[PDB]
Amino acid sequence: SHYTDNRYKMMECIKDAGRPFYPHKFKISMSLPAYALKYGNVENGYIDKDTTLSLSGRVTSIRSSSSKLIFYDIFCEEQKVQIIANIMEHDISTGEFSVSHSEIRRGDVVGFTGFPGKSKRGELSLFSKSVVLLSPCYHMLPTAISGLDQEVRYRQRYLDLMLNEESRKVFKLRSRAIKYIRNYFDRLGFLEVETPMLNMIYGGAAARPFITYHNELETQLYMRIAPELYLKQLIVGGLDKVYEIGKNFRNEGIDLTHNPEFTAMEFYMAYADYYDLMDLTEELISGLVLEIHGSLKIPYHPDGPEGKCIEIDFTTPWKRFSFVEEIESGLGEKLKRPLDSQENIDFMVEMCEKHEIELPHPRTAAKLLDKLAGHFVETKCTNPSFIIDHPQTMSPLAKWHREKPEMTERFELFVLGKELCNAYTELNEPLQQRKFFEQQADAKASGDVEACPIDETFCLALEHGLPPTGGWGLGIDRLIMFLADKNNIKEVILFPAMRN
Amino acid sequence: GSHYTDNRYKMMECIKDAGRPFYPHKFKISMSLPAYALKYGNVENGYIDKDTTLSLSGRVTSIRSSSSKLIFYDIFCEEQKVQIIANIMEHDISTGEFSVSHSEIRRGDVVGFTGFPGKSKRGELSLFSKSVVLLSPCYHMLPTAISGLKDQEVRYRQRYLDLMLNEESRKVFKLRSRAIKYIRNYFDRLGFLEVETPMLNMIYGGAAARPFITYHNELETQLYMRIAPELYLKQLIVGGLDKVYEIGKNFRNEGIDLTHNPEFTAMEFYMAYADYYDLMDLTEELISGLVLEIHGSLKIPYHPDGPEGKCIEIDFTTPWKRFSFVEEIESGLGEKLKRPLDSQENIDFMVEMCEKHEIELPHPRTAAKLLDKLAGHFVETKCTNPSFIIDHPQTMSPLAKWHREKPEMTERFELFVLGKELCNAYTELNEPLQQRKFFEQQADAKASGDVEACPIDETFCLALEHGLPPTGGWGLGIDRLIMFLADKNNIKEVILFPAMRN
Ligand SMILES: C[C@H]1CCC[C@H](C[C@H]2Cc3cc(O)cc(O)c3C(=O)O2)O1
Ligand SMILES: C[C@H]1CCC[C@H](C[C@H]2Cc3cc(O)cc(O)c3C(=O)O2)O1
Ligand SMILES: N[C@@H](CCCC[NH3+])C(=O)O
Ligand SMILES: N[C@@H](CCCC[NH3+])C(=O)O
Repeated sequence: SHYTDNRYKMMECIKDAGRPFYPHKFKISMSLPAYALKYGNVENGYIDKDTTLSLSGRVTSIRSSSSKLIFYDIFCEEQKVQIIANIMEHDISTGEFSVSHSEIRRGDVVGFTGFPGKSKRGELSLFSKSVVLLSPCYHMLPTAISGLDQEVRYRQRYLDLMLNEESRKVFKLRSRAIKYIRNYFDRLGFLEVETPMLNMIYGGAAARPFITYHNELETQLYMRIAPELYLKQLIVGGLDKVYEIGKNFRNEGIDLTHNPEFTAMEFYMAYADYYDLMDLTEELISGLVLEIHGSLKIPYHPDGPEGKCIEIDFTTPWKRFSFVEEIESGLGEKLKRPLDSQENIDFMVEMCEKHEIELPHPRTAAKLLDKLAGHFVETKCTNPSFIIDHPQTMSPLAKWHREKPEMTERFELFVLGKELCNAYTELNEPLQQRKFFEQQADAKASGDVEACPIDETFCLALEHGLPPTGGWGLGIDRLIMFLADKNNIKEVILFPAMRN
Repeated sequence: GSHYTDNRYKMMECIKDAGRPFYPHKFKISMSLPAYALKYGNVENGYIDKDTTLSLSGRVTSIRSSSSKLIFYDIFCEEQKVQIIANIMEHDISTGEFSVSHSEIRRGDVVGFTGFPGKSKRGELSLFSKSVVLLSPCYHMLPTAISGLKDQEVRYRQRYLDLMLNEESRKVFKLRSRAIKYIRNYFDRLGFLEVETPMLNMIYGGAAARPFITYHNELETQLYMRIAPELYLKQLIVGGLDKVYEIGKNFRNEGIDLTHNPEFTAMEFYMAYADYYDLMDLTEELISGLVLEIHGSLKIPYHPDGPEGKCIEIDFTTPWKRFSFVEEIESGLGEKLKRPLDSQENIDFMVEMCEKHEIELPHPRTAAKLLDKLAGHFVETKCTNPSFIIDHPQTMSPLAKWHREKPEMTERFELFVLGKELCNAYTELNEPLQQRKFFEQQADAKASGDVEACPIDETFCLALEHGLPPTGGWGLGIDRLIMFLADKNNIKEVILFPAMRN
């Protein structure tokens, strides 16, 4: 607009007039919090002309009460400080009073020097002697996010962070929560590792990958969909307890709970099974909730702050729902065995139509089972609840159930119908594992884009002996959503993927 | 030529069909092997507590026998070895015949044992076992050490073998964890906030590197993997977060060698109201303190040619030498560069200089790439101890603020150690007019064939138009820092799964 062109013209006039133009360094006397923590309990009207302090922040308010007085609010590091600029106090060596202040606009980052104290009304203030424009804002900013549509908050995240305290709070909470989680596992003697995000062969999750290419090696590559296959090789290597926190990359759908890159944690624990992992998940998550909120019952608004509120209860232990048993309890009928037979496939198709459940493609036993548990089970998980004992056909890297035929020692954690955790007793028998890979390879051949190719390097690693192991993954972003009561993953990711 | 793996598959089939233990789901250990040694490592020779039954587990590193009645194992777990003494008179027959139980065990198997704690008469910390369980067999005949491998490339391609046999490799990755924690703590204590910015970018930028290209099908849009987080991190300072850092992977689609892996771990931080003078001071305090933490002093060994070859000492005592970019080139040439540095007269001059001193000519022959080539020849070669090369020309520093005293230069530094780049930092450019102009010049170089030059990023220019406060920013190559702390001359030693050819 004209505001931007005029600002560029102003800065040109300032550069040519020998006046301060983007100064390289401004030495602040102290932070704005610190200034408030030192002078916040002074008597009203107190000043100290024996002390000169330099302060800086972004201008949020300019009010010229008269020709001799200008009131500024600056803001920085979560603290507001008022500046009172009296013409009688102005340092004429920096320019005439009207000139110096004529160059300051709301939104500018600026520095003031002056004397500390509080005003007569009692508001913490600096009684400024000069003003330095450090970095002008070339755009007319709104007062609050109300003056922006609200997808600007996602596409220009600096504007959300500059005007909206609620958003700064979410990302501070995100860091506090990841700190808590690392500590939890560091205390247990885990070793944090990093495994490749560029893979020759992708695997470890049910997802379509991103495809790329390395020009000097002349080979196609994939971004990792999960670190699982590498992490387990470190247990073969004897590291005993490892974890990784980083990005996965999945090339599929974007919605309220899906962003193409998302932060995941995986850990592998030699000699655990999935029963140890349940106890561990409850201890980790209830403790973090308690740490963050001060109690285990926390509000959650699925439709935003003026919509209905749900109170999620994280009190332990959590409800277990057996995968197949609860589907058959919803159906009033038993699935057909073997679970992956054509008869069962047909029966599940028929039940999905009967219960108005969108059919998947292909109509693999695994995808159909997913649809039925999406309908009959994932809908009962308002409080954190474990969905346990997933069928083998949908769990190619999960070890078989020691007692239930066709099942595995797997669990998923759901909160308010949304997946948070996925874990199992790790499959460590190479023969079965190869066969489950081949069934995956054939499903990919039959239209399952989310099916992974065989990874011979992983089979060879299992042939060197994976000790009995429990492994586990957590979608960190979705965890932040519950901890910060957002219902859109875009709220808990700084620069989410936006359509252009 | 190796029936060992076939027979082991056959052995395990027999076991499965005979109803014998076959890959038990859960083996509950009484304690870890390190806890065991802590509890019992000081008992007398010949001590045995037959009132205490314990379950231990580890990988078998050794099987020896004196009779058909007495078998000696060594098991290893969590950095500790414990001897298992299996006497037939103690053998629990409900688990099977003694000879049958132990003929299923091979060196390399993950196995559990149950028995009585104590020490052999010769004084070895031992469990006197009553049973053995095969938890996870090893189908391959293992070497005793990484010396028994066919090639040492096996250590990178099958890193589980390296970790299994070689304490030295295990120590490297513990040192890597320890150093990263130290670094996080240093910045957490300064009030920094850790952030995560996108590794999928619609527009790559923030470094001189060639990107990987990809595609998101639902968005139907081409994407780049990030070469650096710098342009998103600076937006967060515009945002007012004041002090941010990010520790994560960068992806660069270029050459692989001793100091370059296509993905590597970098740290970037941005500090409102710092300049590069502040950043040099912080670099010195952070890096020297970390070095002291690991090594107990500031003078540490390095073997650029291996552990039996020559050993040099790297001196981290502060303050570190400063080399001025253009001056040090000119002292090594014996004459001055032409001004402006980016003029055709100076491009031509610099071509004459690379040919005279037999410096491999860059392509394309941009002023920046020519100047980089001279610096790498005349300046980086002097950086044995940690040293700052400072005040880089603007033509090679599109995101660095102009130098407050030296025309054509910027307020930038790179940290070199043993001639390898460890850090890159500058007073950040926050003036949108010039930033746009240097962006257009980068697109001009990218057009002449400079695969390192980045295209203009309009989202970032618009961010700077909202006011980036004076700021200092900084990047650290963490893999290369570990190379120096751990004394490795190959980046493959400090990355668990490095990129390997076919
Ligand atoms: C690592 C796993 C553990 C299971 C919960 C969670 C699932 C995961 C699925 C997923 C897929 C995808 O394409 C994009 C996403 O943001 C997510 C996510 O947040 O969560 O993460
Ligand atoms: C973030 C930066 C700051 C300067 C040091 C270091 C440079 C970086 C260059 C680089 C390029 C590349 O293609 C592969 C690599 O492993 C590296 C590396 O380790 O170091 O990291
Ligand atoms: N790879 C799994 C997480 C770990 C499952 C247990 N090994 C996922 O992406 O969902
Ligand atoms: N982006 C730089 C590091 C930060 C430079 C200061 N902004 C690099 O990758 O080398």
